[PDB]
Formats: sequence, C-alpha cells, structure tokens
Amino acid sequence: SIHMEDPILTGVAHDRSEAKVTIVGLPDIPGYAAKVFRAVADADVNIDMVLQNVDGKTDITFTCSRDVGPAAVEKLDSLRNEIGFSQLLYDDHIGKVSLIGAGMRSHPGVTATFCEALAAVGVNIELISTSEIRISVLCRDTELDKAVVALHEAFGLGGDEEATVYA
Amino acid sequence: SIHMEDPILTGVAHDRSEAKVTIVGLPDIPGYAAKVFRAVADADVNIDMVLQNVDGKTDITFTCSRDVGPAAVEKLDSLRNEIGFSQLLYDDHIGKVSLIGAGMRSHPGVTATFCEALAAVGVNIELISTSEIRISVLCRDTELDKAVVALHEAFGLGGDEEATVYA
Repeated sequence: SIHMEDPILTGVAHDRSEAKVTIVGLPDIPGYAAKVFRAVADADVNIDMVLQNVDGKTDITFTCSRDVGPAAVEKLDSLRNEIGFSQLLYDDHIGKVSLIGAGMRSHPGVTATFCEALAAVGVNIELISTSEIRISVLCRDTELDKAVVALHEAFGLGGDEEATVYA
Repeated sequence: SIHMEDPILTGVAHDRSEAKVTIVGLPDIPGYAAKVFRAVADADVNIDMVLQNVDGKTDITFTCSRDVGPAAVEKLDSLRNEIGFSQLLYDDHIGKVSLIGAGMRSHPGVTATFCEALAAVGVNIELISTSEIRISVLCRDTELDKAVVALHEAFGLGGDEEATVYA
C-alpha cells in the first residue's frame, strides 16, 4: 500500500493458537542464553516476544505456536544439564493480538493508546513487545475478540482493506 | 538496497548513550501499565526494548537515550500515587548493540548466532529484544566495541556499504 512524519497502521492481527514459554533460573553467565536460542533453532521453532529478565540468575521468556509448543520444552528439557535452569513454565491458554504498521517507534503515544484500549475493556496484558512495525500483547484466549474490537475502534481501522496514517 | 527465503542483514549499529529504566511493583490490574506508557508519551521520550514481567504485581522495563533518561523517571515519579509502583530502577552505564535487517523472524538461528558471538567475547546480555528487522542486546558500555567487532565477524559484515543475505 503506502508500505512520513506520522505512523502508518496497516492492520490488527490476532492468533489464538499461542504458547508462552519461560526458562527459569538461568545462570547469568555468557553462553547459557545462547544455548537456549540454539536449542530452539535446532528444534526449528520460530519464537517471538522474547525477553530476558533478572541471585546471579536470569529468566528468558518467549512465545511460539501451540502446535510446536511441547516440542520446544522437550528440546529445552533434553538439555537441562547444559542449560542451568531450575524450572520450565508453560502457558497454552493465551493468544496474541497485534497492531501492524510502520514507523511506530517514534510515537510512544501509539503504545499508550494501544494499552488504554485494552484496559477499557478489562483485558489483562501478560506480555508486550513493540517494534517499528508491530505492537503485540499476549492475553488469555477468552479476551482476544474484545481486544481486536477495541483496537479497531481506538485506531479508526478498518477493513482491513484500510490503512491509516495516525496522528 | 535490497531493502526472499533467507534473511537480509544490512548492518551492525551501536549506541553508547543509553539508559535502562525499570518500574517495579506494578499492580497487575488493567489501566496501570497504560499509565506508564502515557507518562512516557506525555514526557516525549521514545522508548525501546520494552517488556513486561511478573504477588499480583508486575514489572515493566524499557530503554531510552541518556539525555532524556532523568526526565523519564521524574515524570514517572511525579505519578507515584496513580501508578502503583514501589521502586524505580535506573542504569546509565549501558549501551545497545544491534543487528539491522529484514525477514529475520523466521530464522531463530540468527538470534542464536548473534548470542554465540557475544558469548565468545565474554559479553554479558542484560536485555534482548528481537523483531523482523532488528535484534538488539543491552550491555555495559565497556563491552560495546568488542560486541560490534564480534557481530561483524560472525555475520560476514561488512562496510557497512555491504548488505548480506545470510544462510
């Protein structure tokens, strides 16, 4: 489409078949995080919403599609000695809702308006990731439909044959 | 340039003047997270690497440029009653190193190779965010130069007048 000084919003996406994985109690020593990502690449699972958070320990979280969810954690567990973790967390009752677009990163107001919209329909955010081209949140599947609606409303979308330049 | 089935890597970026902000002890109730982002938008600070992690409480983390770092936390603190947090964390001795590109998200191996490269020069990852178009990590400023080098080496870049289609 239009593929400027204001952000372009091309749509609202949603995926109901999502899994959330947390590796708990990772040594904060160089090498260990890399093993986590190598294991996932070796197992051929495309991951998203990835983050690291803090003992001398750290946790890593990501999502992936449910269908490969169990394959992910198995691979991960098969390397419990080499990766130093104490626990693997798993949540397959969540879905991802997203604002797609471009140039979103210089306008933090978009993210705030994104969240204000979900809050207004009492949607709870479990994870959030943002980029130039996507703002995604992870929530329970029971709330995906009201989230999509709220987003469409808040941003004047749409078709989605519509795109918008939002101010 | 070239702006395919393999990822395009257009460069390695680095920014030494970075600040890391953590809002600690946020009520996991709809509305509060949105207040955090609204405060930042109101204060006109472009944020990045944003994440939410877990009591009934949650934490949010992000980065921004140092020059506006203190303005961020001030704004945040000015709303300590309305936002429910117990603590604000602040780190201005870190920098961001990034792999720029497109189509990176279907190849988790890139992220793993990214991390393997930093691990090999004993760089510690404090934050990581990934997208189709950027993989960034936050580390101490004392390690930025060796990180940039290691990345260039690992991915056959570059100029950066070079771009690569990596396999």
